[PDB]
Amino acid sequence: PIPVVDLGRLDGAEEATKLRVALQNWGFFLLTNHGIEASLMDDVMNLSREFFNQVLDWSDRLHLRVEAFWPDHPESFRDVLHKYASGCKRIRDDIIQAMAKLLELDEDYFLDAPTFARFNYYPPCPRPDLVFRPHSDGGLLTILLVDKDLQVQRDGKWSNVPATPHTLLINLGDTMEVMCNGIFKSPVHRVVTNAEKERISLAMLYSVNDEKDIEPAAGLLDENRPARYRKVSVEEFRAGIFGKFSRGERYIDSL
Amino acid sequence: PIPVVDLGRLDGAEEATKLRVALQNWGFFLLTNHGIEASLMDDVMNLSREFFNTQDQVLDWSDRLHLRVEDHPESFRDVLHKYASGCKRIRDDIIQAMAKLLELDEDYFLDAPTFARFNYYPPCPRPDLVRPHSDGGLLTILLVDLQVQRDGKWSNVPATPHTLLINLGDTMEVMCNGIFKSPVHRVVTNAEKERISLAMLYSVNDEKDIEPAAGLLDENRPARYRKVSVEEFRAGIFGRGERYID
Amino acid sequence: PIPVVDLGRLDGAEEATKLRVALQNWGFFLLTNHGIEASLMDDVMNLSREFFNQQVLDWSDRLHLRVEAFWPDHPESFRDVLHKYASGCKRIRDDIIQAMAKLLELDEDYFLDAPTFARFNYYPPCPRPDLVFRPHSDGGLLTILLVDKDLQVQRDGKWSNVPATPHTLLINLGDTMEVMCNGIFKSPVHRVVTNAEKERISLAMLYSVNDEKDIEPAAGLLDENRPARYRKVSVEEFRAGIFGKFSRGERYIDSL
Amino acid sequence: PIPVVDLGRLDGAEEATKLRVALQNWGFFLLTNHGIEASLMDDVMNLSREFFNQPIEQVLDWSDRLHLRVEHPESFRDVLHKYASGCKRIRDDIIQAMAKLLELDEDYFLDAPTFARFNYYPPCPRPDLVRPHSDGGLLTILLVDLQVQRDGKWSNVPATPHTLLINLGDTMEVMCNGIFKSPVHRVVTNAEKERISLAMLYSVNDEKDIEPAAGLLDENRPARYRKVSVEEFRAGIFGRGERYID
Repeated sequence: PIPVVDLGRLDGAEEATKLRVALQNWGFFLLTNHGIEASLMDDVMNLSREFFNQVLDWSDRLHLRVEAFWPDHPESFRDVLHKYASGCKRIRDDIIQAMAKLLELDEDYFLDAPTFARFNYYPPCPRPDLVFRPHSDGGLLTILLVDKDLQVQRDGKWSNVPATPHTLLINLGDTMEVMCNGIFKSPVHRVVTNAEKERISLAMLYSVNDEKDIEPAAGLLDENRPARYRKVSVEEFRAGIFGKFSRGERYIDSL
Repeated sequence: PIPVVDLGRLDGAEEATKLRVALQNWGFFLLTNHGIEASLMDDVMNLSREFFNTQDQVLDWSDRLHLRVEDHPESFRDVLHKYASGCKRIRDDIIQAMAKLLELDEDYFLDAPTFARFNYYPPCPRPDLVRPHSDGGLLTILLVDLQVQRDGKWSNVPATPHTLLINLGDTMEVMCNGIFKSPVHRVVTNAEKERISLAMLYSVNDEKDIEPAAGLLDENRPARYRKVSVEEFRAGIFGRGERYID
Repeated sequence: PIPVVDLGRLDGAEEATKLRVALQNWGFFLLTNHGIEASLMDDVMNLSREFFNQQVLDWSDRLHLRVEAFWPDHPESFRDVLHKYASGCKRIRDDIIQAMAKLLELDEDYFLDAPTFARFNYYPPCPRPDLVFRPHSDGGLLTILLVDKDLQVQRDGKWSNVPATPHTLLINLGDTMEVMCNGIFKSPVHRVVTNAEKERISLAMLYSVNDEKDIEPAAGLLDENRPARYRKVSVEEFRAGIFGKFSRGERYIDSL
Repeated sequence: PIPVVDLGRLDGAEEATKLRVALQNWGFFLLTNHGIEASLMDDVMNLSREFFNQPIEQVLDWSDRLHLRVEHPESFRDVLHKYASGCKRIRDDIIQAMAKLLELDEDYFLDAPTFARFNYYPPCPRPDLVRPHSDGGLLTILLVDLQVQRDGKWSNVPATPHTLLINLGDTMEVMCNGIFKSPVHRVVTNAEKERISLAMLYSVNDEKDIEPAAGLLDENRPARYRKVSVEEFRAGIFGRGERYID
């Protein structure tokens, strides 16, 4: 039973509650019928596997920041990349726009910040070994692409998310859960792949600026809807996500 | 305050207790005077950042390739493989040197692929710097042209030229029963400062059950750690958020 | 900083939000100007130290007992004085639950039950080099408390002391009430630490709840943008839960 | 699966090792053939439950507690002192007996008054039952007319008369290097069944600073626990709610 949203028919009524039911329960959904055209998606997927072409190979990672004329049909990798990103930005602003109205805050509430792109290419390569470490995107949102077929933690159990072609996974980042007042949830995920199978993924990451500090949202607290999160500065927030105190499954074992 | 060890003078008596003092307090040390020579290490580092030399308005902050292995050449599958099997030796000289501090026969271990992690970190600006964990799987040897989590502070590890720092993985800690313990680490770097890195990670194949080592648990040297199958140990190692503090 | 509510003047704009600011920050307040008469409070306290009096020295003794025709209109001697206070405390309680249900815009009648019981702890004087009883969070449904010595809460990891002042009643919310509320109001965590060589009599009314309509966050308080912070568990798996878990214990902190 | 130990045979290797088998795996045992005699135990149980002569002649009953420090009889200040000082003896025979399984001289001491908890849970009405924690002292010896958390399950401890149940406290565990463990326990009753209990608790005074035991930690048997002062140890012990399952 997996949440799907249609980018059209949002501003809808039902597809707009579908967003809500999706963001509260799972913190993620997969968005179909957006604006990006399948012609562009496959080329980003494929120009990517191309850009990366005993001793065998397990993965390739590049992550890099975005932020003449330009072809209505791009074809250079440095150019096809740009149409999709600025295709994703529009998809994004449609999203936070719908949210701000699910939460009954002005739509304009949400505002700019830098953008990042992470490419993970997981080639085939025959073998019987699995390796990678779950994490939760500590940012605003993340818009994710996959061709060559991904899992989230809910109720301690892990469950798989079927990535289906020409559709886009979109999940919420931690700081955005703070800001939503926990009304919407930032999920936990991990990637597990089998060695000898292809898995190209390209994920857009939207962080946020040195601005008015990560605290829960303005007109969303009153006398009877208290704040679930403390007010921390954009910077104590950043150091936080890279500072760990005590944990580890190895100590889970200690006795 | 950083232990430096010598691969020579090892066994010895002085460099042989440096390990204990290093591996018990903070899980790792920096090895000088290995078998590996600067021509080779420089050539792996320079043949490495090369695997990817041209894109602008998309600026770059990353670069990883992950690959399995198993005098001086200059094809890649070879500058690597001369380095790869040079590290294999350094691995086994401590695993020998270390079963030896444990008051057991040296050969107890000797048990399954090896992995290689490549990184390189170059951009153009200053940071929009936006993760800590512990290398959880039996010994890893690290090269660069990192910080450790002791007691609550994150004390950082100065890496010195052409030396190979080596830290223990969780699988090791469980087995020798915590006498030496696997540290926790993080990487924080500046945008506009390069750091090419090369790590060799040694895990183990589906053999043995991961349990602390038979010959060091007396009647009153009990086991502090349980036995898990190299199956659920795996599922443990891949299965809190700073948001939760609030 | 110390919250106090005036029981009269409650059901009035300001003293009614004084309750809210109190229940949100720390699980408790100090209620003054209740209906109970100072004559009766002192006799409970004193008829109580009495009931327990009737190298080897004494450090504490506790009594536990459940609540529920001619009866003394006014004075008594013990076991009748107890009843006037208890059924003086039930009224104080129902006045309080009533205001809470209106602070959160839910019908007042919602809270309606179903038993009640009382814990008596008497802490005599002694010699002095030792401290034993501790921490716990009142698991249940609000508690009404009496004291005449001088009690600690664990808000913000640090521990602060609560000044217990005479002819005043300390009152805190129970665990099942934070669940029942939507976490809007909080059930505090507390401890008692006393010095050997000091008197400390305390009597706490505890109001629990019956096996009835299941512990869930409160009905008309969830809408489309007020999700529920707590799961619905049976009145029974709730009871077993509070007496059975794993945790770390300060001895494990030391494990290193 | 309850280890039962004998005060007699508390050497001879046979009852001397069930003790060890009890204290490592579970943390407690039940002693038969002590020095304490049923004429006495019975009198402490009857002089105590009686400490409540006749109060009431609309308020039903839940329980009675007595908490007080200790150091021919048949006065209450005397059946206790004969009982109290019979327990001191059982304490030191065990403190001796487990100082030798630890391979050191017996003389731990560094001992630290004595405290006595009396709990009587008389009957009343049945309906409902709306403590889990660990005795964080040193040792506690229990008499009755509860449950232990072995792993995830809560398994019951059958107390049979007139034997004396005896468990380890946290500071004992810290002092060994955890070789013997401090268990966790709970009490569950139906209301309407008598349960008189008498427990003697052994703490230690503001002295020699709680750290694991000198002559048990060597080059390949490190200390698993840090040193805390009898002061900071105290504040820890009286300083996650099931509601948080949430």
